[PDB]
Amino acid sequence: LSLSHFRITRFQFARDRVIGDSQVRADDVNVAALELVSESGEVGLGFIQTLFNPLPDQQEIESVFEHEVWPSLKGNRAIALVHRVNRPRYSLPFHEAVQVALWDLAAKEAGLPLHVLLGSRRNRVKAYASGLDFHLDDDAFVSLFSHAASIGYSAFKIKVGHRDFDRDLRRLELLKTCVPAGSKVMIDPNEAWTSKEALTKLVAIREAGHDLLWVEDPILRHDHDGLRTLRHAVTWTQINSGEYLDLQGKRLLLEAHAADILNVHGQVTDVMRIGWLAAELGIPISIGNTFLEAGVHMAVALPEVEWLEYSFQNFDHLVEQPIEIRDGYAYAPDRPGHGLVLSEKARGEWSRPRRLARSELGAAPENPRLP
Amino acid sequence: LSLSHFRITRFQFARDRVIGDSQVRADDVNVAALELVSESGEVGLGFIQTLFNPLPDQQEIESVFEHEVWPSLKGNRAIALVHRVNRPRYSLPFHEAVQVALWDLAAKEAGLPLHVLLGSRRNRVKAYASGLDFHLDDDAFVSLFSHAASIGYSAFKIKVGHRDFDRDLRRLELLKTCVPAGSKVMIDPNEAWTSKEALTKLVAIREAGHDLLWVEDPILRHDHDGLRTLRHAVTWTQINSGEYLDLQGKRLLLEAHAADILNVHGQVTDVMRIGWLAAELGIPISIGNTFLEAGVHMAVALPEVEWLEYSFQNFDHLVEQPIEIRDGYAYAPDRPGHGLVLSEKARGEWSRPRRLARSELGAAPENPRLP
Amino acid sequence: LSLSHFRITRFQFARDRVIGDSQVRADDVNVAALELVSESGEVGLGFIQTLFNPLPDQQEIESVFEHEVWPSLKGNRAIALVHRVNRPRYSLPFHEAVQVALWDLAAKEAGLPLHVLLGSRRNRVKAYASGLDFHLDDDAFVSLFSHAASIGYSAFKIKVGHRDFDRDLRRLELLKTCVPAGSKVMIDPNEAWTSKEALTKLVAIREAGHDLLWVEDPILRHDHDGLRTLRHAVTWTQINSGEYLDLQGKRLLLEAHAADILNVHGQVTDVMRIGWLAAELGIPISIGNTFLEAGVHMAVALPEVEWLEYSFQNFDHLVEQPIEIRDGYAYAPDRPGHGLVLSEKARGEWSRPRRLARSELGAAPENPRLP
Amino acid sequence: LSLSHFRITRFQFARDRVIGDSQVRADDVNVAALELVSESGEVGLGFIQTLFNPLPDQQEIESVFEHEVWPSLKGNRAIALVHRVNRPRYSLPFHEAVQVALWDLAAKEAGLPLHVLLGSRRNRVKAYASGLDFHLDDDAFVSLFSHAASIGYSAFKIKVGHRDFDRDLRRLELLKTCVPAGSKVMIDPNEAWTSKEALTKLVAIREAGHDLLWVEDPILRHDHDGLRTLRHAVTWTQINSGEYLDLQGKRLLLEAHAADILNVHGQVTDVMRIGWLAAELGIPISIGNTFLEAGVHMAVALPEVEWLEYSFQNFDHLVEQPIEIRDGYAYAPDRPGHGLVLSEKARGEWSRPRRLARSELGAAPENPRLP
Repeated sequence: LSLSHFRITRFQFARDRVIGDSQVRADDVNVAALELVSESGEVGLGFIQTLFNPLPDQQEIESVFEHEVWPSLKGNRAIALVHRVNRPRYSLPFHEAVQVALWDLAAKEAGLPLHVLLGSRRNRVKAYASGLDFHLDDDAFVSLFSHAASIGYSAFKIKVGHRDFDRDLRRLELLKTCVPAGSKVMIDPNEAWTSKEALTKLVAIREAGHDLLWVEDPILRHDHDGLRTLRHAVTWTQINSGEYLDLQGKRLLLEAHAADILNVHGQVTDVMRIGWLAAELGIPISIGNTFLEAGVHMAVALPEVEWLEYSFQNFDHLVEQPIEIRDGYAYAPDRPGHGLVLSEKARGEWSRPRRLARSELGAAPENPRLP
Repeated sequence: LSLSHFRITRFQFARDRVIGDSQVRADDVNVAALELVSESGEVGLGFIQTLFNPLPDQQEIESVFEHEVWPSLKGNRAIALVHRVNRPRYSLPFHEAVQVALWDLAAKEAGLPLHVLLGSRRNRVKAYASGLDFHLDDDAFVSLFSHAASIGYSAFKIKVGHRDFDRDLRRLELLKTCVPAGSKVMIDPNEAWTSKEALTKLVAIREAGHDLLWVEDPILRHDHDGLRTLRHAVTWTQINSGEYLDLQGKRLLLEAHAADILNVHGQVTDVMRIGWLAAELGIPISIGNTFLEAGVHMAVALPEVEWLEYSFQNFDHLVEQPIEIRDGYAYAPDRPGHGLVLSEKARGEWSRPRRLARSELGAAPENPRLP
Repeated sequence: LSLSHFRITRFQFARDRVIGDSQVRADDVNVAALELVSESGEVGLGFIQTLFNPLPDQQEIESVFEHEVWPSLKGNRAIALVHRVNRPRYSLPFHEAVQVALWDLAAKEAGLPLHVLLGSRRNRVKAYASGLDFHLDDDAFVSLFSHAASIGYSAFKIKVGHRDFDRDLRRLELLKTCVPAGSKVMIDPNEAWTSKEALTKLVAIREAGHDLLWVEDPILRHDHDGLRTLRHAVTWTQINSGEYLDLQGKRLLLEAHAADILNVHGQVTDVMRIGWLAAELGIPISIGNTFLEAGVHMAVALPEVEWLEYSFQNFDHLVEQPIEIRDGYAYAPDRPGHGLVLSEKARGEWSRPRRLARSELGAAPENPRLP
Repeated sequence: LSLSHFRITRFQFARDRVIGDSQVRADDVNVAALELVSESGEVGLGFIQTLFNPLPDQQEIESVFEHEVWPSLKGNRAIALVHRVNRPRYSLPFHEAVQVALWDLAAKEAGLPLHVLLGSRRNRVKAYASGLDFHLDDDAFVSLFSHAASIGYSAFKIKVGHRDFDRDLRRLELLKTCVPAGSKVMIDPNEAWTSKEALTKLVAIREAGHDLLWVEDPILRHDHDGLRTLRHAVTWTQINSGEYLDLQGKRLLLEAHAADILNVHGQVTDVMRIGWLAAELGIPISIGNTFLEAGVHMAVALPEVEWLEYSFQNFDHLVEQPIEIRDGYAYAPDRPGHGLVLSEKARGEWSRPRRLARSELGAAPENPRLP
């Protein structure tokens, strides 16, 4: 049942809309599937995504993985490797993909859905609709958020942090015109604000009649004194923090008492470890965007998690069956592994081994998750 | 592959020697074997041990385990249960036994030795000879320690904390006459000292020419300021701390910066969680007594563990084959699970379903581990 | 006048209503009377209550008490034992019962009511009505709380912490419809909330027009940073804390500045010690449920205590004369001891030496304290 | 059994030697016996002592005690009064005398020796010989200390803090010539040093080959930072602290982590409260001078007390029988109360109802406790 081969499939495609935030803009997707094959024939899958730069050539990815990570994986059992404790003491972002593929494989080989292996007692979590909408025209924004309300979301996150605060207030007013009354709202400035500026903006927003569930990453993530000041003064909403931090960083953030809520992503093993610590500390956790909603399994398995981020990205064509989200709940499936299996049709039509210029990308894959 | 039945066998027998420390005295053993059976026929074994008071009857242990623990286990997969993160928020000491039986079962069902499943890259740890010797007479003290040195032990731990400090010193003098020069020495006052008394005695022990590898639990476990003062000023040896503490308590001990080394026992899931944490923090860990050296599996899997306690107890008769210790190294076996299996012979001879008075226990099981 | 014998009488009976909170549900009572007899013939009484599991057999209780606690009591005077200072350095919960029985005996033998021996200058304390009502149907809830108002309570505590915050708001609205205007109100989430969630819920409750005297145990009791944050931000009500903590824990809670009010129960000796410390620190104390309102004596004797919890439990049949509560005041009686003497009729009709299944309990004792 | 009358007898007499320390000088004694009488005929005795200034006339002491203390005592039971917790929020030093008389009475009325009532499990404590010797000439210094060593003392305390540090050293040299090798030595600078001066002198004392058991009040009592610096750096002896502090002040001293040992005197109720606290914290306690060794009862009842001061004062004539000290052990007697009863002979000979000038005091009561 030990690991024998690995497989890298490179993708590089146009998005159906511009995504981004106060700091960043993207109209393409750069992602490679990492498949880890054991000698029982079972395959684990995870995703190597780059956010600002495209991936190098399929071949460059394969050579770096072979040299840097493959020696520590070959001939070992997935379920052993995921338990390893290493002392603190990569050329490409492999850390997340490896953990997702290793646990997918470990679950399949134990003959279980990932969440059950993760100790879950439930199979679902609330999902909130997240627009990544900072660059969206006013028309595209209502269109996305009224689609989300159509199909049963009751919680909505928008991007703020405009140089002109009136643009943030306008986006919140626009949002109120397209969702049912008493929907839950989050804002994400993505570090656009300094601490007292965050706080006076939160006051103004409250005074304008907008009730927030949480504000996410409002300021420089290293500004612990400022985050504490927010935590202490903002008695009407939650300060959600931890973007851009690694495991060590999340842990340090916790020691500094700098978050009402800790946000995390899909590093399966890091997430279950930080999720143990947070449960002990009495800190809740939110799961942000994970590629193809793999993080559904940690979301349903940790007890301090009530929310999972969904962003309507045009990704589903890459897999046989995507994660079910129905009436604002995400469902961890009853299939083995994390339930995501790469689409063979997709690996044929969409594979791009060779790094392209952006103008060379062609039409976006269609996005049935949007109108 | 799910859990379907449990089995309790109570034991109660005399020791071959008086064991104890500055606080406590014992010449008998109260332990029950817990077997957790899965639908697959595989069994996980753990040990329910009481140290201060004897166990109730077999049927009492059973009924309590059935009423209060079994509902959360029944119908479930061992490998699923062990990953569960529960929120913080027993009538008998089932907590370590359940974790040991559950990981014994999970490893079996995965076809692995426990330590391999726990992520290990090696199969042995240094073992030190621990006498639990406070109430032992001088002749028996030298006998146990000469024996240990003759079979290849090179590190030795003695109990101290006598009202008359010359007793502590005579004992270290006594230890020196029976072990090779250059041997590692640890002392264990088991909280008999206050902080400055502890420090002055450590100074006197040094000046008398005894080099200590560590001093373990020198003072009241909750005296964090005293432990810090000891950490900062005792520059010639290590302050080993953490006894009597549960997982939340050990985490607080680390948060108080109150241990040079953290001692732990055999709660597999807890030890691997605090072991991940200690590793992030750079705190070494030692493993104390676990029933039949089950903890050898965590000891070899944790990078920051260098030592395991061995105490020459008369327990080996209870299982088919004990953990091997050869030349002061304890070996994690290449057998499925933790490698311990209950002896059906001993299950018949030594079962004691009814709680007995000390005087009814008859002869001590022979201890081939001592002369 | 020294202690000669002890007597254990086991009870196991159905309640008249379901009790509980956001964490726990109970429809039965598991309790044993502990009687400590001196050679003057005077008897001290206290209660061994288990909350989640039933008691073992009368005989199991007697054997454990004889082995574990009885050696430290036999041949000693109650008034000496209650003064003992032990250094930190049981199979059943005996700690509280022993302290209550020892002080009852010491008071009788000094020829005094317990509170006078405790140094009281008054004989009464305000009592608040506490529903333990989390599981109660809407009809049973108004019925209990309008009965409490009928007979002169002016302060009322309800259980909150529903997953759906609207259920907590509804319970507060229901409560307002059945008590006089300007009654005092407390809420008890029993750790259901995380810190910023507690605070936004407290804000919402205030904004809805509900004025609270205190919120009790709103979050994980170990979350000192969160409790401080509540203490600092919640300027309109008090944060009452200390449930699930022992003496050491209450003391540590105080050092952390983590309570506006410390809640305690009936460990007589621990309570007078923590009550000295709290008086020095300027922290007030509330007395929670004590079995049969024994804690009335510490409540009236400590100067920093203004409130005692009463929960309308069906317990009175067990004693000759229960503690008087008249027009929202609890009265410490002018009888010797704590004034509670076991009913001989009750010891005959209601004794249950042998642990029963829940279906075997028969009708609840009648509850004259409710309609 | 309630209090009905009080009695004051003033004494004023010369000392048989000059006593004192680096701050203060005395050759007389001002003390009044306070007797508290109950309706039962039993009497409690305590001593009103002034150290810096003489007492006013008998009738003045009486009138003040009557006006300002007696209203809170009259009509009450001693055993009730001693348990009172008062809220923090005298014209003469009545506080220790009242507590000593009250516990003397409570123990009598309960038919117990004080120490038994205070929870003791043993009846003796080590006593050390304390010279109060700063102003004593060399010949008298050796005389007092040889005498002490000849009757079985093995620990010795001397005053230091001379402007000329060679005086301190000569005195330790002098002490060494008259006591057996291996004797315990303590020094008492009584605040004459600053922190770093204290530390450098302790280094020099060590290097000169004098091993100290403790240094008591080396520096200004409010210099917490200096006391901490001394705690952390003086690894070869103990910093004994707490003189001149009241109960709130001693609690703050412990909260500042500013004492290796806490010295206390004879305020029974306060000493048992800080003794419970010190025990929770792991801080040892020593008992200093109490009038006629009354504090022997607390010294034997507290687990963390190992030493009591004895200072060879000419006081024994005032009571029928003094506390026994035999071979450096002070014994708590098996008599009711604290065991001290005022001598009716001395009450006649030595009564001095009118405050006298030093020159009118006549001959010193003979001191059989010195040669």
